[PDB]
Amino acid sequence: LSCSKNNSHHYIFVGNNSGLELTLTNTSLLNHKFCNLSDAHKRAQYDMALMSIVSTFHLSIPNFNQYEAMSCDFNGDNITVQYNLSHASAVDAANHCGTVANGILETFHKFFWSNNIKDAYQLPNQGKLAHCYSTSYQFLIIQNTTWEDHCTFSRPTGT
Ligand SMILES: *[C@@H]1O[C@H](CO)[C@@H](O)[C@H](O)[C@H]1NC(C)=O
Ligand SMILES: *[C@@H]1O[C@H](CO)[C@@H](O)[C@H](O)[C@H]1NC(C)=O
Ligand SMILES: *[C@@H]1O[C@H](CO)[C@@H](O)[C@H](O)[C@H]1NC(C)=O
Ligand SMILES: *[C@@H]1O[C@H](CO)[C@@H](O)[C@H](O)[C@H]1NC(C)=O
Ligand SMILES: *[C@@H]1O[C@H](CO)[C@@H](O)[C@H](O)[C@H]1NC(C)=O
Repeated sequence: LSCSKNNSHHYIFVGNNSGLELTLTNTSLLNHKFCNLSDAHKRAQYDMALMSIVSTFHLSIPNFNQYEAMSCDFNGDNITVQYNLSHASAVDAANHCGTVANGILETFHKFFWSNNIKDAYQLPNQGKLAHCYSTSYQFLIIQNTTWEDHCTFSRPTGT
């Protein structure tokens, strides 16, 4: 379940009956390291998902040429994105500051959706103060799912 006491979670409405469930968790959903966006249609569903999060959360992601370890999978049109977060220490957070995952951590922290996030490091970048968040959560999961089902993980791939 996304809505478990050992998790932290939030739902974003994006469509008419669609949205994104965001879950900080220690349960891995995707146990492969790849994210196959060879399909231009899948590339488009991936970009739209990340775009909805950035715009809904008014994120400004600093450009540190950094990257969050990540995999994805599709169940029909439903996307699953998993980040394997490198945010355990203040220095890990700093080295993973310019990522969408960090901006999501920033948002969970800002709105008290988790007690397990710290603003661990700040640094000037292009005239703005970037904040880099540490968390003990190992994974951040993004799934396209409905409000009615947002508390239950969807199956990452079909059968
Ligand atoms: C998740 O795992 C990390 C790393 O082992 C641990 O420090 C943390 O307490 C765990 N969080 C929960 C909610 O179990
Ligand atoms: C979190 O709690 C749920 C429900 O008790 C359990 O199924 C799950 O295994 C727990 N998470 C981890 C990482 O053990
Ligand atoms: C994330 O961690 C899981 C479990 O440790 C692993 O199976 C998976 O390959 C990892 N994914 C990435 C993108 O590193
Ligand atoms: C979520 O899935 C529905 C179909 O299940 C799809 O129409 C919609 O575009 C998806 N949302 C995205 C990709 O943001
Ligand atoms: C995808 O998600 C939609 C709602 O988000 C759901 O109705 C559907 O059963 C899911 N799976 C597939 C294969 O479309």
